[PDB]
Amino acid sequence: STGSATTTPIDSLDDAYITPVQIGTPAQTLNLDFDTGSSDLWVFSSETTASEVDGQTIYTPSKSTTAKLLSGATWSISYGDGSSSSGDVYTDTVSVGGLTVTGQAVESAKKVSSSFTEDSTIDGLLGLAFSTLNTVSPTQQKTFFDNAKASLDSPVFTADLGYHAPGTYNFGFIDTTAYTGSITYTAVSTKQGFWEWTSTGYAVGSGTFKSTSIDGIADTGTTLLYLPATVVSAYWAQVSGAKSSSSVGGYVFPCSATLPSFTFGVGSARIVIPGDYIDFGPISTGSSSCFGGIQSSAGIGINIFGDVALKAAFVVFNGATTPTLGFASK
Ligand SMILES: CS(=O)(=O)c1ccc(CNC(=O)NC[C@H]2CCOC2)cc1
Repeated sequence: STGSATTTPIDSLDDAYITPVQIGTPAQTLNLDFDTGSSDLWVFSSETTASEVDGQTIYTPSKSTTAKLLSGATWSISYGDGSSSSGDVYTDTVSVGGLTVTGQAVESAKKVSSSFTEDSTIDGLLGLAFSTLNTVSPTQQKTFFDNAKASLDSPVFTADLGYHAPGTYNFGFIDTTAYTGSITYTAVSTKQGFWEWTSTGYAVGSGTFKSTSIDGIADTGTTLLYLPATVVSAYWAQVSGAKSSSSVGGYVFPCSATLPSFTFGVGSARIVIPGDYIDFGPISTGSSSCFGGIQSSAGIGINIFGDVALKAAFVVFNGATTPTLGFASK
């Protein structure tokens, strides 16, 4: 089997991407944030505290003839941005782009943090990291990819995120029309539950490539590119008037600037992030200070190849017995 679904930026800055997901019988279609940095499929629901729902589409398990309460199971997750959600668990039929999993754990939110409530466009998350991070207790549950894997033509999914445009998530096949050149594969560590890999280095604009190992995660659920402070300083030093602002919470730059590109290494290959991809617009409406798309990881504890980086590539999440990541230009 295979699946193919379009992923659409939630706003004009590509702050996140939503992909329609069919849940239950008859189908209830929710727009979920596909997150290769977490392992829970959770949704706004008929159980979510009413005051915490503000425009999201909800899953109502009582209206699904295939929904089953997973008795005694609860979940609770806290994300790197400080947001959180928790609730109980159903199993139900979940389809993405034509690919169907029966008995998928659908984590029904009873509580969500303010950032979730405040974002009307995201109806929940679909985690695509390794199932070892799944928060369901007392019986840990499998991701949608882990449940689908054995049925897929090839045990892979691919992320093809658009810059200011829709893109695609494919399951079970590699669309050889979707990228240029060849796919470079690189080793993955699953020891922290993430798609964790080591970049071979970077370049700023037309600058010379610096060969240096940068361990980090491929995380579709994080907007920006978070890298060591040395690398980030080298980038923003090339932008007149750029500075790190403690009050704003990262590097800002004059909105009048033309940003340089950023290149990262994948083995001997190179992925180039155009400068425009690094512009996240005014810090506040009407400001001439713009927020940068490359930020320090120093306060995180891990480097994160988020959407800014991943949207410059066609990315293969290879779930073979030994997982690997693939990157191609496009
Ligand atoms: C409420 S929301 O904006 O829809 C949302 C979606 C997904 C995550 C998962 N990503 C994440 O935690 N990234 C961590 C990085 C960003 C900061 O700290 C480092 C968090 C929040």
